[PDB]
Amino acid sequence: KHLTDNILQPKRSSDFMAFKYEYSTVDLYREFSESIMDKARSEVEILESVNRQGRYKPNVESLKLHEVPEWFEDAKLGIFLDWGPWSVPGYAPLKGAEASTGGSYPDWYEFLMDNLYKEYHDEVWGADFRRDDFLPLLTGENFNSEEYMLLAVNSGAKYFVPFTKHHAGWTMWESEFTKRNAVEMGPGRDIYKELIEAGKKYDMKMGFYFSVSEWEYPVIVDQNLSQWDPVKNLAIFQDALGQIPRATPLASYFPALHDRMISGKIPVKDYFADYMIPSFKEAVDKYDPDLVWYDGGWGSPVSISRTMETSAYFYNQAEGKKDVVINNRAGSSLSEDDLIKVRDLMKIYLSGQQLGDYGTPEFTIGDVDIQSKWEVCRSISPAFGYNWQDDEASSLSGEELIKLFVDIVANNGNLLLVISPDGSGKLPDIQKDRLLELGDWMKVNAESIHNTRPWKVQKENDKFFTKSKDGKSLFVHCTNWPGENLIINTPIEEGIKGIKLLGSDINLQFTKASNGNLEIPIPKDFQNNPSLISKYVWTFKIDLN
Amino acid sequence: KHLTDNILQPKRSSDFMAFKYEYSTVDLYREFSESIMDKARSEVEILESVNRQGRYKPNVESLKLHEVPEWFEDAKLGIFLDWGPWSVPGYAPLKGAEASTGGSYPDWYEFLMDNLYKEYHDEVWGADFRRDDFLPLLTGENFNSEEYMLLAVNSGAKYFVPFTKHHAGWTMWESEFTKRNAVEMGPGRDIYKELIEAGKKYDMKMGFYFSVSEWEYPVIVDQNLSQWDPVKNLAIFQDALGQIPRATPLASYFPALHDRMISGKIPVKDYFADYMIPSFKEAVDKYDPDLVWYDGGWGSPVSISRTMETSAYFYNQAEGKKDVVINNRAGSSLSEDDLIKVRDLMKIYLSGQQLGDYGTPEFTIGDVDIQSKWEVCRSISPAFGYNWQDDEASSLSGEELIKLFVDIVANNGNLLLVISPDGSGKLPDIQKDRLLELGDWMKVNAESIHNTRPWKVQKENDKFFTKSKDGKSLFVHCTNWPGENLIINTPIEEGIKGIKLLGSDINLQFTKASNGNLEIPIPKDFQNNPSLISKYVWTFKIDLN
Ligand code: NA
Ligand code: NA
Repeated sequence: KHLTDNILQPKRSSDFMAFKYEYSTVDLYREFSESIMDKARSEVEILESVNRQGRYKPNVESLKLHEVPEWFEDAKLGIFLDWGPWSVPGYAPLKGAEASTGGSYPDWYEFLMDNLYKEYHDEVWGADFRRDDFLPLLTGENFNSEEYMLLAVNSGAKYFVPFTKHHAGWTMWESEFTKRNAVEMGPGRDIYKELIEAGKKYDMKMGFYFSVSEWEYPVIVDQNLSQWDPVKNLAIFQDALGQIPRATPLASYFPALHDRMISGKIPVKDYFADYMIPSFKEAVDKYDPDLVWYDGGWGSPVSISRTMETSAYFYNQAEGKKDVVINNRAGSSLSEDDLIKVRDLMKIYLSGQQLGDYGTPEFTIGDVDIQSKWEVCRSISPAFGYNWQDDEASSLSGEELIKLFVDIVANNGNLLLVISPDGSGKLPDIQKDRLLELGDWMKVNAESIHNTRPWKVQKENDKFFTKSKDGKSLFVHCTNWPGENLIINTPIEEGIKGIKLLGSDINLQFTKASNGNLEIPIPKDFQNNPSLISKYVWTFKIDLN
Repeated sequence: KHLTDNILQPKRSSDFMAFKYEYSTVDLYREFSESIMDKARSEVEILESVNRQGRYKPNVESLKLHEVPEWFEDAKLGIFLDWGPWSVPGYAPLKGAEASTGGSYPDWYEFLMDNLYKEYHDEVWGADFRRDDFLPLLTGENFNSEEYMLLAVNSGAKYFVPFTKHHAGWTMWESEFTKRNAVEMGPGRDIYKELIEAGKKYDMKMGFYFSVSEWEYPVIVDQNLSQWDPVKNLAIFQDALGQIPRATPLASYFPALHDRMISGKIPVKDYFADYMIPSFKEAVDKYDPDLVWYDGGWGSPVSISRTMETSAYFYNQAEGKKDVVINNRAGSSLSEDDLIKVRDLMKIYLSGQQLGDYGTPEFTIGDVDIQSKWEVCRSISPAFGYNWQDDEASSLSGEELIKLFVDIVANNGNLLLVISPDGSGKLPDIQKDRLLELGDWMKVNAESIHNTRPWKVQKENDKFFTKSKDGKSLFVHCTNWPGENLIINTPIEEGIKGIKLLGSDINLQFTKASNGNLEIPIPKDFQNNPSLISKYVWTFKIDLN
């Protein structure tokens, strides 16, 4: 049904024993809650003071004055490291479980194991195997931060975004605000510190991926919620993050249900003020990222989540130090009344999406505005997170990946390419292969990608265009080998100085027909094996007067 | 912590395999939903026509005019048969899991196994053992309907109320509106029909216990609820019945989560109109009960649940045939506005409790109005439903039960005594012992209980009074043996014709002291061993002029 005898399929160990962390949720309440809330209050005061004195205030109009940095316009390619406890089971259906994005989500396994993936989980892992039993299996024994960074450098990428904290709240950094962190649970290392250090050594821009909301969080309450509640003054905070209907804002807390879903999380009174804001601040202050990649901002509107304050802080602390950027996932600017009207009834929803420097279409590019900056995120397959089933049949070829990349870049996009390791931190050879092919292609063709801008036309048949910033170099990316002759129909107004195929030093002949078309004879010597010069896509650089 | 080697503790069998009912929820949608909704629509039309033409209308003012029948005033003792799939595990904590009533609830195990009782369940039954895996174990191999009816008769009871349908929706009767019924699942018999036939044979008034709401019900919907929903047009209806915060009114339906919680339930569009009303009507029409014992009426207000229509129907179909009664659990008459104000903020809640013929204090009697009719429900322990742990330390003695019963009856109450069999249908010996003592007491003393009314004084020291309905007999229930003389301080205005101790034919002489006290010498031959005549409580019958 779901359990195979395939060695590649991660499955329950014969030596499985329940993971009961040193501190229960109640232990954390008794021993750490007051300490953390005290620390949080002092950190939030500091952040609020920075914003009071700073250029950027926590409001849409102030934050809108921030500009996309040159480096982000220029980067074109980033690497998105989708690694966390979900990497251990490494499962989504190959087909039929797609979200509205068109992607599938192995990286939602921690949540979906109780519902959509429950049949699989029960057969492969066991009904008695809880979410947190994946944490000790996230060993990282094969995870080498510097090698991942070198892989990204070699691929042609210009930024690297680790999944620093996803929806179940495990932090890749050693945080003072949670024990659900990479040092205490899983690999026993500050993975983010290692990646940040590697990024500095290889001169790579570094992101900070941060889920605003979490699926469940233990909170301190005055009144209990039902006559059945076993533990006074604790409940479980839930917002819209899970998407499926749930109890909101509070569910009754039951240790035998909840503890092994929330190991390490310290109860607080106010999820946002006492935990989310100070942990954001901590990571920014300690690691100094170039980019914030919010996610999970649909949990609560920003009036509640207070992400305009984290955004203002990020920009203010960067002033005079570095150029930084934020995606568009902080959350909604809608009022309670407009959120009600959306539920009762997309037009109104989009009117409330007003925060961030760039758009983030996911998997499906769709109807992007090419006049503004955007970034599409996806892996080589539909899967966000490792899928042990992913293979040649399910994944883009190197060829397809390169052609998609070119299309993205011509249309003003960046590609944020997801790579998804297994529980040990090993990258599947198929993903490594596609990175190698992209990198090998970029070694020849990168000047037509990095630091370019859209042209007046993006596409002509099988050809995609980019231009240099100054407009004096036009790049024609042919996704089919043009053979004996390259003909360009789109009018070129300026005089032409010369033409070359990237990967060859030889200057090409060229003439303008009277109808305006460009004719470019291709040397016979290239026709035998054009892939020797460049594989899959052949890029011609046209120098203008 | 919870799994013992005690043979009395019900636990997972070594031969366990998942119960996957021959009809899945989706099968029932495809194969039965249309037929059930066809029948439902016709039955609702018929019910509405009966109410249009009948004396009682489905509104508070009309229903209030219905009076408690003489038989219910007279009955004093009923048997409440708390038997269902929960009887198999037979568990609640002996202490510390009490509800607001003061009772504990083994009969909530099907719901609480996922939260409050989850540690026990996981250890004793297994996380892979689902709610519906209890249904095949409800064998009824030791359940004999005639014997249960005779147990009620011999105990002195005058009505018998089986748990015909509790909160998870298993019906004791063979229903065309659900396959979660006693013929298709569990004992393979129409249990209710057997009890109804026995009740007719032994001239016992019969109840119909009916949970208005159910914890979960599969419903047919136009739009799905999330991008993760695997099955088009099905969802799970939930209201306030579960008490703990939940998704309401709809949860996303996931077969691997829900199917083994809702085996047998046929999806409908409108839980109330397409299932609740017609199933109520079916049982009333087929079995002709004398009493409706609503429960679980806190799920939805009556504006939504439509229980004023089922109440009017019950009265109307009985009118001119038999005198019938309804408890006070149909639900709330509050408006949406008042329900909101209750949630934001007991006074308002009680103002909306306006339907029914009598009050139903549960376990805790509290400050009852003795001028109106009331009925307390409880077992001999705090436990509603079988608790394998219940023992002499946890349970009222026969002595304590009889004294409590006398107190109830002197104060205008009925006792609806809960008896709780195990999964096979066997009654625990401790419960049998208490029934033996109560029945032996009633064989001597029942004339002082049945057909009586409160007197002008209810209690004088250790003495409780009742009077015959005709006013010609006063019964003095002494909870301590009076010894050589029975002295009654309360004035008796009427002349006295004769006095006897029930259980003895001896006519007792008496004098009035000058202070007015009645002085009744007690024969020497009673003094050594008065318990031979009657145990625990001695009742003197005073015949008046
Ligand atoms: Na801006
Ligand atoms: Na009435």
